[PDB]
Amino acid sequence: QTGKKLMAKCRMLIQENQELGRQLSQGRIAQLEAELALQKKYSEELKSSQDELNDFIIQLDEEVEGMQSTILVLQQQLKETRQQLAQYQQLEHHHHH
Amino acid sequence: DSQTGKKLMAKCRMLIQENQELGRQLSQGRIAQLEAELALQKKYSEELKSSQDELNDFIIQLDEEVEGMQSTILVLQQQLKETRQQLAQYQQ
Repeated sequence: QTGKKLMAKCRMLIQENQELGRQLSQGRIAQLEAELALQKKYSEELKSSQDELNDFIIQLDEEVEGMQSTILVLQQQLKETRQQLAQYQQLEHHHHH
Repeated sequence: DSQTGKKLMAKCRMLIQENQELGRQLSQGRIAQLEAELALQKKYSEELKSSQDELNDFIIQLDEEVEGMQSTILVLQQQLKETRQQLAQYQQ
């Protein structure tokens, strides 16, 4: 009798849809939870490697400044040594008629 | 000689490259993840719809059959009433 068989067919499809929809749902929750853990792990590694780079950038900044001062000090030392050398040469040349 | 600018410069370059390569690879992974999850979501959306349409098909058939059974009960109850009435007249 078709009332009975249609009732059975309906129940069987409802059970399939309901079991399916629970799987889609549990699958989405598991995926979200896995992405969350992985994104948190990444943010820890990001924060740490930025700190390490930022410390080396500070040192590099200090060193670029030191090098610039060294060039400045050397230039002035060279200027003063060159003018003394020149004066001695001018005195010698003059002293040789 | 221990901590020159050249050494620091190389160290900062090396660190920047590792950080950028990491951020890139992980960016690709996030995009691939979203692409796959979008694809699955659209696939299930379709399978869902066709399962729902199948169910609704039989639900409508079942609905008609419940209606037809209710009709049959009504007709049978009426026929039984009329037959018992005629019969009753012969029972005296």
